[PDB]
Amino acid sequence: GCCSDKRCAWRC
Repeated sequence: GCCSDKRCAWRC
């Protein structure tokens, strides 16, 4: 979802 893992990263 809102990931730290860099390419599902919408960055919360």
